[PDB]
Amino acid sequence: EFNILLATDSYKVTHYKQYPPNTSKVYSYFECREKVKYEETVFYGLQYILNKYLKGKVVTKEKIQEAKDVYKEHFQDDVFNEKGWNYILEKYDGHLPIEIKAVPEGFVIPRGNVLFTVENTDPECYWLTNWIETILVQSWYPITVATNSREQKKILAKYLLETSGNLDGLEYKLHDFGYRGVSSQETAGIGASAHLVNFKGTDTVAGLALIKKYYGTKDPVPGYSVPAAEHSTITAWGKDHEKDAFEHIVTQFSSVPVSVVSDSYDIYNACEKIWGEDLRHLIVSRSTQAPLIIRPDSGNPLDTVLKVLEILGKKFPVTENSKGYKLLPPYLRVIQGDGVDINTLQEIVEGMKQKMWSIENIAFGSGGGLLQKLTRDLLNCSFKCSYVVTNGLGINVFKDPVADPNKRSKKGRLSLHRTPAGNFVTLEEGKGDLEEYGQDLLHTVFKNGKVTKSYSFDEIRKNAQLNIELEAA
Amino acid sequence: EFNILLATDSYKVTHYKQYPPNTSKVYSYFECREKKKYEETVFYGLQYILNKYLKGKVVTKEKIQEAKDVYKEHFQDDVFNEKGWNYILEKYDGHLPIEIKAVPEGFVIPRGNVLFTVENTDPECYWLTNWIETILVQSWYPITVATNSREQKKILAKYLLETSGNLDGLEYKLHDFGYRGVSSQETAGIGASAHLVNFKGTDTVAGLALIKKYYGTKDPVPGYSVPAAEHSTITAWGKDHEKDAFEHIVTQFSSVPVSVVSDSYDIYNACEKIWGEDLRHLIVSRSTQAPLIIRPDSGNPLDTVLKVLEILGKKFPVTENSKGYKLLPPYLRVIQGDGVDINTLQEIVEGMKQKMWSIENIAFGSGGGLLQKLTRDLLNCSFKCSYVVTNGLGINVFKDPVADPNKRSKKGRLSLHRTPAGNFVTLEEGKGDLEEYGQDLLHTVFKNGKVTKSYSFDEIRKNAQLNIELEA
Ligand SMILES: O=C(NCc1ccc(S(=O)(=O)c2cc(F)cc(F)c2)cc1)c1ccc2n(cc[n+]2[C@@H]2O[C@H](COP(=O)(O)O)[C@@H](O)[C@H]2O)c1
Ligand SMILES: O=C(NCc1ccc(S(=O)(=O)c2cc(F)cc(F)c2)cc1)c1ccc2n(cc[n+]2[C@@H]2O[C@H](COP(=O)(O)O)[C@@H](O)[C@H]2O)c1
Repeated sequence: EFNILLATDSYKVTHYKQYPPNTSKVYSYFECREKVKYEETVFYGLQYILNKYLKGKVVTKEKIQEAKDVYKEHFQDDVFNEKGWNYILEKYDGHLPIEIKAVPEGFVIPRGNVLFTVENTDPECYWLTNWIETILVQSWYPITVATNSREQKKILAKYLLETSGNLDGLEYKLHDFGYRGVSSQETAGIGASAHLVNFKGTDTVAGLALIKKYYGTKDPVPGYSVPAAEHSTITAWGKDHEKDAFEHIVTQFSSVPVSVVSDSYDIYNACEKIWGEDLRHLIVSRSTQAPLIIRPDSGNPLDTVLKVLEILGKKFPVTENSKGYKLLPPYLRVIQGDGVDINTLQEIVEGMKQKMWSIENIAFGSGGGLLQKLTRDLLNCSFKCSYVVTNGLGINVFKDPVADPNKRSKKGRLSLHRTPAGNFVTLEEGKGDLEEYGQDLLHTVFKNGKVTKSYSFDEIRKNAQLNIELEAA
Repeated sequence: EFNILLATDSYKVTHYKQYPPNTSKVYSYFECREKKKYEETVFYGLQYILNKYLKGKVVTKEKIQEAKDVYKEHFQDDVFNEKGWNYILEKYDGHLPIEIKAVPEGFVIPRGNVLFTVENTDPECYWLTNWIETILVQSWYPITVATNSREQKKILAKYLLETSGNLDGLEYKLHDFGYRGVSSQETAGIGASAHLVNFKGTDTVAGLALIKKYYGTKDPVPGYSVPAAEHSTITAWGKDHEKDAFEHIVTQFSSVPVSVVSDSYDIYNACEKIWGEDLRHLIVSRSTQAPLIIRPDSGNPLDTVLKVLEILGKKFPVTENSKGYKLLPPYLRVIQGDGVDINTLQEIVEGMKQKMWSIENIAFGSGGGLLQKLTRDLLNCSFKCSYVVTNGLGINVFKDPVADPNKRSKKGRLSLHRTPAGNFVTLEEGKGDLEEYGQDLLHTVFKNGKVTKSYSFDEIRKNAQLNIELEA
């Protein structure tokens, strides 16, 4: 079972002895520190953490003894604060005397603003604020996934709108393929859930259950998929029977959408001779609601897509849409599910545009690019102390490294407000109390072991919408 | 609870309908595919997955119904294979009719070799082999962490030996700082455990319980740490009182090693004036078993390390070792715990050598670089079907994309052998049965819901040792 006493960086076990004597308050905040890309971030994921790890009775006698025994060997010494944790158990029935204020999940906030704050509600538990820094900082991941996913939606929206004149099917244009390419099962659920803030297509099943448990949707599920082959279901038929494989598969799924990887041996042959000639009759007979979706999976992502499109364009009846862009017949589509990240996604859609192909024709699948190739330094997600009370006196604290002004932290009690022009501003040094910027936009989401405010997955999605989607009014 | 029926890529739910009819076996393998540097990989992590996710009764009535309900909505259709899963429940009491063979954990294997294979043991469960591809492929992570950590140990070993003449304290030269920088709690435990295959220093506590539960060590714990400050424990004293913070901290931990971040306001002032003059008397009196370990945390990693060393070298008595490199007094050391990955680690030690500073002086902490900034395509960890039996006839199968020969897969039944020169070779097309190449190095680790062979963390560490360590 999880033990919050064992869920922090080792050195933090020793920090209680390091604060100035008579410290009664430690106050800390989390921001996506400012540095041309990623100017605004989607705040998402804290609610998961609060519910799974921080709420209720997270301290027991058994957990204290367990931590005590581990740390004695781990430090080769008795530095573990047994007394502090026993106080929490006895005084608060194992509930954390902590208050956390945060912006609503789904909110899109410019870099450099306070996103959440943490402070102890009991003087005895001054040391507790930064004990849970490590676990709270992991919110960087759902935040970064949601933001990076949304940034890709922006690109897709722009090119779909330009090449087709609408945003139909936008929420199915970037599909989650990252299940095998992430570092764990838990990461898979968290990351997939973060992607679903922006899209509805996912193969990472783990995301569904997490959303249902911690967030909730009106609909039965937040994400969807359709049948598709893998290399094993093609190659198993033997190299000489790839056509037999294709025919069986499209026949088994004749009335629903089906995607078929076509690069096991020769993508260009499979498109031109097998799909385009041998099995063409089984494709042109398919309903608009059940297209064949051809998936290339190798080579240069842009070059392969362009060639595949030129091939299908010569074997199938291509139309020209109202914007002048070429469109495959509605029973035929393409998905590129290899080598896709935010950079290559941009290169492909731009390349398609230059060759007069509508983005209607294509969908994208992304795995490691979507869920694994992200770090905490992408958005500079950072947790710092800004305010302490020692000897009854409030002190505004901060770091300001001489060789890196970018690592400067904010001072004093923080608050988030609207500016007269409708933008966000973070106020420091308790200045929010002056009431010149209206009310603090942060909400208390956690206090004394209880989750005091939460958001449905439907509300989060609403909060995270694009302006171009909002401009459908 | 965890549901194996819900722990696969969505489209795999539909694969049981796509295999050739009359298919009784699907046989797949895992490799770190060679690319036209990481020429060898540490195999570690499978045993965790086997025990946590695959063993025992992993199928129940409720789990089948739950998946049926989820997939009906997820697909807007009834594609879920309720029959197949029910068969496993009734015939084998929810145990997976699967056999997995694997190279022993800790083993260091060149790229392009089979590391494990998976196959079904019951004809009806042909579809099951690749159902569990997704969960098994995630072993790429501890493999890649263990491998990348080991390569960094090679670099540290090389420079430590060259500048000091020995490898003393090597296993404490790269400390795990990655807990806050990883994507989740589970990843934290997995990654920290992989790093501990090569080193003994970690602040990612989660790794310790994972090792104890799934692997085991003779010693109480596999990893260690010492007291250290963070920015909050310094800054809380107020800007004008950094010295008070430093003094109080080194005094609290006078008898044990202590590390103190010194760049809150001005790293160069702190070393030359505060540590180097104001509090110098509290440093020079410390035991060799309890040094102060100064930590910079900003600026160019190499440039700051060099300047700090240059500062400390002129405020403290520096000796010159037998190899000619400069050495701080035993009560004073440095740890660089910011901006460290395998690339910058190389640049830092090389830079130190240029300036005649021994690697004895320095330790490294690595966080995101150690545990997060890694991907599956670093080693090209891949899982492919190589052999099936249809109509009673086994056929060798494989992919070979025209535009990327690097993605070509291996054919037929595989085995791993020692070459006459003592290296490694993977035999394809069942050629291992000819027995010209000694015994298959893969062992059955999993069969029919049971873990059949396990390894202690001690064995794994022994297996993954450096050659240069074996040379001593
Ligand atoms: O097809 C796959 N799923 C089914 C599927 C079919 C079509 C669409 S659609 O056209 O969006 C669409 C959606 C819709 F809701 C409704 C619709 F009508 C259509 C969505 C989904 C499928 C395919 C492949 C796949 N995978 C999961 C991992 N993989 C491979 O594994 C590797 C992982 O990637 P990385 O190496 O980068 O980490 C990579 O090679 C990658 O190809 C899944
Ligand atoms: O000191 C820290 N721990 C205690 C400690 C003290 C000394 C040594 S030693 O000299 O190896 C040594 C070892 C030994 F076994 C025995 C000995 F005698 C000596 C090891 C360990 C410490 C410090 C910092 C720290 N952290 C955990 C995250 N962090 C920060 O958080 C951030 C995470 O990094 P990324 O952004 O790259 O992801 C980064 O700013 C990073 O500095 C931990």
